[PDB]
Amino acid sequence: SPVFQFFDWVLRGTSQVMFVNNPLSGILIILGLFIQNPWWAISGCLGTIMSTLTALILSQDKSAIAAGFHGYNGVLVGLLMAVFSDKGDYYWWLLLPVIIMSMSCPILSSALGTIFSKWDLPVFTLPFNITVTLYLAATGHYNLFFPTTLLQPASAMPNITWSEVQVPLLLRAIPVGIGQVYGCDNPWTGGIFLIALFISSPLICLHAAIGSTMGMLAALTIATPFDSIYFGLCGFNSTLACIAIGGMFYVITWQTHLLAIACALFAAYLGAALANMLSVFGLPPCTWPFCLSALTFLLLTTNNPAIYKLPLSKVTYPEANRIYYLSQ
Amino acid sequence: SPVFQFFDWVLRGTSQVMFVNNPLSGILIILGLFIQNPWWAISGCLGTIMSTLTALILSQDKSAIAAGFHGYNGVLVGLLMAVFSDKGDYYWWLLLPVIIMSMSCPILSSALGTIFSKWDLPVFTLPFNITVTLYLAATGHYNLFFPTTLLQPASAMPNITWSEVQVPLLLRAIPVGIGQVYGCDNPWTGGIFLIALFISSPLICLHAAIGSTMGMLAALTIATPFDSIYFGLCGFNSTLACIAIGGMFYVITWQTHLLAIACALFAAYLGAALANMLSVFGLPPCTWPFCLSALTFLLLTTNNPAIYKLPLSKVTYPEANRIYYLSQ
Amino acid sequence: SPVFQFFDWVLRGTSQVMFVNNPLSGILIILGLFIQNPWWAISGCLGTIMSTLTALILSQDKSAIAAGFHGYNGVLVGLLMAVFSDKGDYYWWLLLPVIIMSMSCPILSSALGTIFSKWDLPVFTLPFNITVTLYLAATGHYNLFFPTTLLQPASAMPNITWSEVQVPLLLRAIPVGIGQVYGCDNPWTGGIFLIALFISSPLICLHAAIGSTMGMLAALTIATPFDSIYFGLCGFNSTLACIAIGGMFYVITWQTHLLAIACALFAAYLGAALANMLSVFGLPPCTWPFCLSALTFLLLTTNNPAIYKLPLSKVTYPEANRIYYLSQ
Ligand SMILES: CC(=O)Nc1ccc(NC(=O)c2ccc(C(C)=O)o2)cc1
Ligand SMILES: CC(=O)Nc1ccc(NC(=O)c2ccc(C(C)=O)o2)cc1
Ligand SMILES: CC(=O)Nc1ccc(NC(=O)c2ccc(C(C)=O)o2)cc1
Ligand SMILES: CC(=O)Nc1ccc(NC(=O)c2ccc(C(C)=O)o2)cc1
Ligand SMILES: CC(=O)Nc1ccc(NC(=O)c2ccc(C(C)=O)o2)cc1
Ligand SMILES: CC(=O)Nc1ccc(NC(=O)c2ccc(C(C)=O)o2)cc1
Repeated sequence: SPVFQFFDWVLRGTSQVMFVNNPLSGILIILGLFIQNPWWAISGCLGTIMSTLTALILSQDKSAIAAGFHGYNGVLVGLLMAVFSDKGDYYWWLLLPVIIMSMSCPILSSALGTIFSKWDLPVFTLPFNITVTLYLAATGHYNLFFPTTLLQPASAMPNITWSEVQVPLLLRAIPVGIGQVYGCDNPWTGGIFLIALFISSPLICLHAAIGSTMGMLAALTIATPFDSIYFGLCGFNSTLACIAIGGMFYVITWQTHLLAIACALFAAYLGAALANMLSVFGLPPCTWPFCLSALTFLLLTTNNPAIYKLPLSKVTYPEANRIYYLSQ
Repeated sequence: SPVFQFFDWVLRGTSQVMFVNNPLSGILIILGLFIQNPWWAISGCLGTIMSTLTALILSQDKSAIAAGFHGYNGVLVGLLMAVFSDKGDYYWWLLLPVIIMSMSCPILSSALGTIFSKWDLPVFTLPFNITVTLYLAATGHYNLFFPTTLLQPASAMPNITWSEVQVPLLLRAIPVGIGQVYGCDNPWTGGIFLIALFISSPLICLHAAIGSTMGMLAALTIATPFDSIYFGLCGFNSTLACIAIGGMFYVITWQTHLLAIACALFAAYLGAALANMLSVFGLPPCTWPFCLSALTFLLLTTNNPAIYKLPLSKVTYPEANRIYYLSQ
Repeated sequence: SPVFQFFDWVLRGTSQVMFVNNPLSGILIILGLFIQNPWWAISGCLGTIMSTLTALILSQDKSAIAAGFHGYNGVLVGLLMAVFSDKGDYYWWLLLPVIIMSMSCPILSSALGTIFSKWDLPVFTLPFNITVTLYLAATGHYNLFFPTTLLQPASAMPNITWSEVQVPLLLRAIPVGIGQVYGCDNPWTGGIFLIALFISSPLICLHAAIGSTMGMLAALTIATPFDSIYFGLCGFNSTLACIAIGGMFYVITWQTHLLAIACALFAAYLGAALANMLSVFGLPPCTWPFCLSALTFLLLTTNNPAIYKLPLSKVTYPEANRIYYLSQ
């Protein structure tokens, strides 16, 4: 049935946010979002629905829609409309900007796909980043219709007392970090995301956890305030980068594992940098550092035979990628 | 006569600002600029003269100069030197920065032409945007020689009373929007621009009017203050985008008409976004949103046979483009 | 001996900052840095050591390492860690960020090398600019570990009294300008840099001096405060641009000499522009204008046979380049 096929496409799209392609993973992600906030989940699901539908509308590639490569940007768009809204939860007028920007996502996903086709690089979350930055800059904190949360630059020296760091909460920053990929902050939605990643590919889960831990640790090395690390606002740019470089767009080897860790460090430090730069505009560093760091690590040309950049036409999940590479 | 040939080249250049190639259209545009401000028109005409002359100087392509593709950036440069100047009208020292930056325009127009040659995209107004942003950032509001008008970010919630909107002035925002392509604000110079566009291609006029109206309407959907919409500071990024996607760089079809309308919406919202971001630097969103939106709509790859991206070597005006396409 | 080979590679790397490839030039540059500040020189030398070492680590090209194209970014990174540090000289904890960012430089140098390979353009200092901007934005002035010097935008009209300009100091801005390529401010380290450039290629020295003078003069045309020009914060973006366009990446001709002067003007004005824009973030215009101006002048396509863009595989120094061109 066409309706069932479209629903399958929309679940897969949700999943593609943590680099997974599995309807069960998508349904678990939706369950976790319902655990966090029903309003956020409704906005995100509507966003991915509109993104996929307009992907079909503008005669896009059927395989890309069927694999969810046109619905992962929309779900994030809806979620961070619902996160960076000052009007409070269940503000139904916020759905209209979700409509417009979700329809706008595939246009960017195709234009940037044409730009990044020469060098064979994925668009990543760049269509989303552009769309949500456009929204949060066009509106800002001072609308009468769709205001946003006020983000301000640091103007005083932070007070960090290292003798009162909560190590248990610091370790809790790992599951919370895997859940800020969607902007959620509940530890249990993070655990649900871990399970959803594991049911598809265990190596994706391992890289996500190690990247979140590594983004935490990189945040502690520049005296980032403890409140953020606990929420994960430090961890997420690192999870996506680690999953990207570990086994998704390379072949998994120990050299590539170390390169993924290095990309996680670069993503964390670039997260701090872009969070301090984009804050003057009133904008958050919403998955820009992941995009830039993982693009600059995927463009790396090295003579090491172990670091092999897989063609984009043969990327499903790290285990299948590894088997494909040893087969050839 | 070489002098007459150069004058013909300079008139055509002026016209190329609203996507038209006709000396009569150029002379009508110059007449409209004289209606608005003799000082602004003098600065802009000198800017396009220098841009064309330095295009000949740096051994650029003869056809591009003869068709005005090297004088449209300069005229805008001169005009927005004369608009964003705090020293008042008839400040003769402002001509020297016009000299320098107009000479700088073709260099960018060729460099970005080489960058955008692989994907077959026009440079658009990017050489101008870079040049005028460079000027207005290098000087700013606090020089002793060439100060600029102070642009500040929003710091208070605007007071919009929808019961006192001037609908007649709101509809007047359409001709005013077609005149802010040159930075002018007189309704009658807008009407002169409409006539100049119509004498060449009626479809360009239709797309310009519909894009200005659409940029207006998109501005009203984010509670943009009424004073700006009336001036058109909302309308212009949409006119150029609509003319671009309607019949200039595509073949005119109903699908392409709807895509041009969508590009107009994207240009308007990106205009709001970049006007709120670039304001912190003290810079205006001078035709950046048109460039970005129309590039991201011209890079779109779709399977729909009706959306055909014309080769850049066969783009004159939408009617000729349509006849060329049906001929082949 | 491998140790001697690595030391030779590291000296050459230092030199490549002023577009020179000569171990004697490198040792003279290190001597000049020791004249300026032993702490800055230690940080910069450690930075280039780490950059070269990680270039070998990530299986990069042997010829590029042996010619120093992977150590020039690191030395600048270390130097401007030591310049933009608020903790004072001999703050040993600053070495760790130097480690991390110097290791990060070759990754960007390879990624951007792959991007700029299609159009045959050099990466320039872009890997460095990205790395140091990332550092100075991630930390800023308000850390507890690695604070930076506070940079603020202009908020009042500067008071310039042209009747009390120090012409001798103004002329001293030329050697000081050739020394701000490394962030040093001593006139004598500038003279040592002049000698180091001359021992390799006199034409590099001539272009550097003329570019520094031209950046000075371009700074005086926009009422730049006299204190900066004396330090050279105006001169350096122009020296590198002039050396780039004169004889390094083109064949030296009078037309190309004038084009190099024009690139110096563009670099100076873009230096002012980016110094006023990036200041709101708290960031300096650390060799961004040189990169952008010289890229936009190296992408220029002109019909003039005298302006010949040399293939990147045959660029050693302007005299050898000229002899190579006349040979073919
Ligand atoms: C020929 C070609 O480009 N194919 C191709 C294009 C794009 C992608 N991208 C992804 O799977 C993807 C994009 C973004 C993300 C995330 C989680 O950020 O994941 C795969 C294959
Ligand atoms: C002082 C300051 O900037 N705090 C601050 C730091 C980071 C962010 N960004 C996010 O929370 C965020 C959440 C989710 C995302 C996604 C899904 O891309 O991005 C906001 C505020
Ligand atoms: C081979 C090739 O690129 N030819 C080619 C290059 C550039 C253009 N551009 C234009 O006509 C143009 C540029 C900018 C604008 C406006 C009004 O913004 O209009 C056409 C043909
Ligand atoms: C608060 C605020 O930013 N107001 C504001 C909004 C928009 C502009 N931009 C322009 O007026 C403009 C005029 C003409 C152009 C062209 C020819 O590109 O660009 C200035 C100030
Ligand atoms: C095939 C190819 O790209 N070869 C190639 C690549 C890069 C360079 N770059 C340089 O020498 C260089 C880079 C940066 C600088 C400075 C002082 O900024 O100088 C030469 C040749
Ligand atoms: C008000 C203001 O911005 N002053 C200001 C102007 C310019 C700079 N930039 C530099 O000093 C600099 C030094 C060395 C470099 C290199 C090696 O790239 O870049 C800092 C402060």
